[PDB]
Amino acid sequence: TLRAAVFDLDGVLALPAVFGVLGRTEEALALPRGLLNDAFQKGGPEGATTRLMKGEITLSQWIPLMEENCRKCSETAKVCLPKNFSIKEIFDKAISARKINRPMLQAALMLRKKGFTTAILTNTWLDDRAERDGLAQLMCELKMHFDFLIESCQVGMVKPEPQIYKFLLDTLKASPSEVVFLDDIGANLKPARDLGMVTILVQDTDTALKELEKVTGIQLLNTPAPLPTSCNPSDMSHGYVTVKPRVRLHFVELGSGPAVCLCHGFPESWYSWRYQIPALAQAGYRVLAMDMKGYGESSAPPEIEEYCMEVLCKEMVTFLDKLGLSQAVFIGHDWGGMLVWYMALFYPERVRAVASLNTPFIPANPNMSPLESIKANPVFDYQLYFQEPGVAEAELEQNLSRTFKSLFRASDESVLSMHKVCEAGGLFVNSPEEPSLSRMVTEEEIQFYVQQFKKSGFRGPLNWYRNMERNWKWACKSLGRKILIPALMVTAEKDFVLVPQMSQHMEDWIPHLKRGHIEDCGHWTQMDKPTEVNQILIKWLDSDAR
Amino acid sequence: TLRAAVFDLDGVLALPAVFGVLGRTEEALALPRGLLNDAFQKGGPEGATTRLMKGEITLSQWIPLMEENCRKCSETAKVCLPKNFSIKEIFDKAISARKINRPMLQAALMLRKKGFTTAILTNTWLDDRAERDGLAQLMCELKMHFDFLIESCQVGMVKPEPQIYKFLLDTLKASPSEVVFLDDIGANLKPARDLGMVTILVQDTDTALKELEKVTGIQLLNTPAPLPTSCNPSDMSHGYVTVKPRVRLHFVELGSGPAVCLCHGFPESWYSWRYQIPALAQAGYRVLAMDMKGYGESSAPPEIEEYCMEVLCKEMVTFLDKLGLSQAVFIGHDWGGMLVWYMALFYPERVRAVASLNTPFIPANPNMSPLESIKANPVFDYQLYFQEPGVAEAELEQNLSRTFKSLFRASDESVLSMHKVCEAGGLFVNSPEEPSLSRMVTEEEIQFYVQQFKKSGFRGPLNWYRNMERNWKWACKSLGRKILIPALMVTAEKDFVLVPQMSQHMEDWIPHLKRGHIEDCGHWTQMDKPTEVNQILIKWLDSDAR
Ligand SMILES: CSc1ccc(O[C@]2(C)CCN(CC3CC3)C2)cc1
Ligand SMILES: CSc1ccc(O[C@]2(C)CCN(CC3CC3)C2)cc1
Repeated sequence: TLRAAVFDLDGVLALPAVFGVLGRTEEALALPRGLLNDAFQKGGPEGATTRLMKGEITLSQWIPLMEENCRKCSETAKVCLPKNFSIKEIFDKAISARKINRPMLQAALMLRKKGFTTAILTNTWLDDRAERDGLAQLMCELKMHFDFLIESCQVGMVKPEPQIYKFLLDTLKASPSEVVFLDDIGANLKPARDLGMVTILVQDTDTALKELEKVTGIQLLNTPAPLPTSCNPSDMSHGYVTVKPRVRLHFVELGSGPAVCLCHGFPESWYSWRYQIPALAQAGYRVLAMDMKGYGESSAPPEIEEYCMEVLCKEMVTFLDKLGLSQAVFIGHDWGGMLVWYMALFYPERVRAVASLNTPFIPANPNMSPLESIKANPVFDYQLYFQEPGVAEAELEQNLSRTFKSLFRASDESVLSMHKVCEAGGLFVNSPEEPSLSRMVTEEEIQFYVQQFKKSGFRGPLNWYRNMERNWKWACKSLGRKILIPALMVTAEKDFVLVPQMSQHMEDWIPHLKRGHIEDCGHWTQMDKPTEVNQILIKWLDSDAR
Repeated sequence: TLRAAVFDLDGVLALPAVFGVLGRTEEALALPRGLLNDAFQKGGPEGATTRLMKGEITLSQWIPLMEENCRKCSETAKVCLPKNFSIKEIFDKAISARKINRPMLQAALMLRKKGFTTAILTNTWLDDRAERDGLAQLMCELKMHFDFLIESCQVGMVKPEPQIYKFLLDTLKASPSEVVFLDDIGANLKPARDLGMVTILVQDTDTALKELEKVTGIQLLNTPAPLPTSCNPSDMSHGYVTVKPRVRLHFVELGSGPAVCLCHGFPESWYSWRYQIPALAQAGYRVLAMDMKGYGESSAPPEIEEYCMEVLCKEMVTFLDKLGLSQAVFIGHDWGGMLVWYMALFYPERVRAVASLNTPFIPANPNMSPLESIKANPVFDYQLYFQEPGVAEAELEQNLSRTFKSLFRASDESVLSMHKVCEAGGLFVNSPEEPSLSRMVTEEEIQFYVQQFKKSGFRGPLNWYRNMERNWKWACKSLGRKILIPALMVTAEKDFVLVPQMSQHMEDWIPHLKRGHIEDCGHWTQMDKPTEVNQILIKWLDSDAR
């Protein structure tokens, strides 16, 4: 009975096999067959390559040794090496060409999700090349998805030596019969076979995966498209900045590159961006996912005025000041999307680019009070219910698990009408006490939101709605302005509150506005359609925001 | 009696005055005198420039209006504008050319250090240009040094309108007679004068500063070179990463750009880098100043083995993994300098560049036990005193303020002989109970170290020394390697423990090694010689580490 899966790196988790370049180089250079693959394994156990693979020497110390082996092999072969020959040039190109074998990673991910312990066992080197980062980046990406990464150059042992297999079994805490071992080199497979492990010789990925599903009894081939990588809260870097004596802002941070500041809506969390964080960091950005003022680990002062847009925007600028950031790209959803348009209008020098999910940019109407504006739309009637301090807090704080389960649902799973909350006298009046679990969330994900809202409740979050007159007067100062910095509006077909048609006039105030649209997508855009949100954001970031 | 100083931005805190470019452009283009300076102020109060300065319109909306004013002014002047004329091109260049007026900032810094409230009052705009970052960067740098920044485009008021001066006085909470106001425009000075404020018309900086010292009674001109900007712990972004179930690492983070990971020595803190953090961020780097394992807000497990170099280095790699960083440049001092060389030797793919202050790279001697090695040097005898668990902890924890005051001293202030700690039987035996305060530190800075060490004490920090045999065996694995990644060795003349001559053989293992040397510098390099450390590090970072 299997409970562990071990994968090789070269030719298994990463393709084309870096090793395959010696044969391709021989053919491209019309050199005798096997000359380069031979100079590579010269001396076997006490040869240069073994010492490299055991960590005795670095890759840059190995290059001159490989060239000496190429000369010696060529002499015996009675052939001359070409004039402009470079082992460095050949290896630099092979390494940079090698990419993650996506379906092999998907299978390893599926096995782990099913309770398998997974590991990478690889014969690798200590890379000190000026171009070492490309490889570091590949390793960092791959490794996060596995329980263990065992590298020959770190353990001082090499495949096929038996000691490395005994080491592998010890780190897995598994008997050989509980382990599938996948390798593209038959000689490196054999000691795992001799010990009694299930082994798979990997040539083409499809056959290898066919052998893997037959052996595990788990479907790995022709499987549905998996969800993007999520965040385990305890594995994230958590950041804290005091913006003023009583106010601190918490954020989760991942990656390197241009700063991307993610701003959630109501009643949410930094965790609402869980599917975006790993993807945006992988795309070459420094992600800062906020707990907005009033939420999670950020400060939640009780006063209404602490939540007017002007104060919220000023603190976000202070946040950038204290972290030492001259700019960030601001991406918001819902109330976060509203803050994001106002960041662009009032602080354009600090906003690299601006993007909103669902929330359109609507200017202030100088000839109509915000109350008179809510008069027009039946959609926004629940916002009047949010006005009286204490009322909505009580209903939303009454049962947290009920609150989040009732709210966080896909377009076809709705248990809340947000209509005549005025007639009804509550958000959950003719709503179930034990709502079913939406297909968008796990019970675990609901309990995270439940745990976050236990600290401060709903006062701070609901106060974002209690600044109508203040926000209107402040917004009226920007009536002569235009948003001329790079901007993205992402509409959601099935958001029945923030409908796509509400964004129809945006081009009048944002002429160069770029757009995205998600079909069959409800209000909770990030978790409803994560794959498409990621595709839209990454494409726009790489084109419009450095 | 003065207690507040107010400075203008253009022509006062930043030079050359962006305004001065209209006259320079006129002369360079042989256009009628004042034509451009005239089109700039066309319409006065309801003209385009006032609306821009009040925040009614953005800089990009203003450019076309300025061009229209240039045409109208040219028509009246009976002159034709040149063929390739561009207001954008002219203003882009003027803004990028304008730099901080360093001696004016120094004077504002000195006044604030003396208890003055300082402010910037400026007529500025909402910059939405594709090149807005250069200006954002200048504002972010300047603003941090002042109590208030008042911008016309944010307050919707403009100099010379009287309302802005009343607003200034209200934000300062000062009566006009308590305020010096410095401006380069006479018309903008007058309302402050009418109200009774001390005013200074600024033409050349020297005369302006002469007027300022006469008026404040504080020397601001010909003053000594000030210390680099330090860190106020409560104004920093604090980060936390769990590297394993029982271990979390704390760090302070500032800036954007390539990641620079700062690693302190014994018995120190992230705060030991206080003079480096603002300078390195200002230089275009993302600074991550660690609390090393066993220190400050980082975890301090009790076990000795938790502090062997192998485990310490593995956790630093995990730290990079969890933050999503493929690399960082590693800069270490003392024990941090030792970790930094080993990071380069074992994880070169993760180390962008490596730099050490004081600590040389010394390879393991395979023919000598670490005890036998301490036998040779009388210098390292105190390390034998550190071996027995509980002994040094008691003496160092006995009186914290005494511990740090006795240790943290310049080369000429030494109260500790670290000799015959074996003969003496303690680190502080013939040492004063109330050591004087070293010129390197304030009482406040000592109390920060005192407060940090109250959490975990000296067990974790002293455990870094209790892994001699383990570190030696691990280091012996790297005996065939060379450090071939960019490296910097910074020696300190007066460090009597980590002497410069101890670094003499480094080139044998690091051939491309770069060097720096600080004269009249003791062991506490960062606070002993901050200005020079910063100059050496920034120069090396800009040349060798992206
Ligand atoms: C007058 S412009 C405006 C419109 C809506 C608004 O509030 C929201 C952004 C809309 C939906 N609501 C969140 C509910 C959980 C769905 C917050 C705030 C301002
Ligand atoms: C065998 S190579 C070696 C040498 C020294 C060493 O320890 C230090 C880095 C030297 C000074 N000591 C800090 C004292 C407060 C001054 C730590 C560790 C290893």
